[PDB]
Amino acid sequence: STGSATTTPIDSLDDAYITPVQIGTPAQTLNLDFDTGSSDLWVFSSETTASEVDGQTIYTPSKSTTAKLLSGATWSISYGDGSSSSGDVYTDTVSVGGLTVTGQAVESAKKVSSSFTEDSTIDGLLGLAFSTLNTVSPTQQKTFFDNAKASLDSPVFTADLGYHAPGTYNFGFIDTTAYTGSITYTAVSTKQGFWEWTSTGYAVGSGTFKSTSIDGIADTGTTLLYLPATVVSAYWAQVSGAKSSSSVGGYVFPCSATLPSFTFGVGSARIVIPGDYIDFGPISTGSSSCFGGIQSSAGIGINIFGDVALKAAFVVFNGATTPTLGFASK
Repeated sequence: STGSATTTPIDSLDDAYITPVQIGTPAQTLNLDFDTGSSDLWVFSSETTASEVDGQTIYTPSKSTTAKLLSGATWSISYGDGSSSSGDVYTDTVSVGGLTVTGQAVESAKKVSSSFTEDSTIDGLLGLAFSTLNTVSPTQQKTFFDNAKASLDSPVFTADLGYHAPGTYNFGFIDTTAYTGSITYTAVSTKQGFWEWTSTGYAVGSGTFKSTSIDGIADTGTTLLYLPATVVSAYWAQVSGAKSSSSVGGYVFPCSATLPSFTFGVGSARIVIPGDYIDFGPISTGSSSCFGGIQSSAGIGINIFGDVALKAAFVVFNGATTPTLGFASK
């Protein structure tokens, strides 16, 4: 089997991407944030505290003939941005882009934090990291990918995120029309439950490439590119008037600037992030200070190749017995 679904930016900045997902029988279509940095499929639901729902589409298990309570199971998750959610668990039929999994754990939110409530466009998350990170207790549950894997034509999914445009998540096949050149594969460590890999270095603009190992994660659920402070300082030093602002919470730059590209290494290959991808616009409406898309990881504990980086590539998440990541230009 295969599946193919379009993923759409939630706003003009590409702050996140939503992908329609069919849950239950008859189908209830929710727009979920596919997150390669977490491992829970959770949704706004008929159980979510009413004051914490503001425009989201909800899953109502009582209207699904295939929903079953997963008796005794709870979940609770906290993300890198300080957001959180928790609740109970149903199993149900879940389809993505024509690929169906029966018996998928659908984590129904009873509570969500303010950032989820305030984002009316995101009806929940679909985690695509390793199932060792799934938070369901007392019986950990599998991701949609892990449940689909044995049925897929190839044990892979691909992320093809757009810049200010829709893109695609594919499951079970590699669309050889979706990228240019060849795919460079690189080793993955699953030790922390992430798609964790080591970039071979970077360049700023037209500058020379610096060969240096940067361990980090491929995380579709993170907007920006978070890298070591040395790398980030080297980038922003090439933008007149850029500075790190403790009041704003990262590097800002004059909105009048033209940003340089940023290159990262994948083995001997190179992915170029155009400068425009690194512009996240005014810090507040009408400001002439703009927020940067490359930020320091120093206060995180891990480097994150978030959407800023991933949207410059066609990315293969290879879930074979020995997992690997692949990157191609496009």
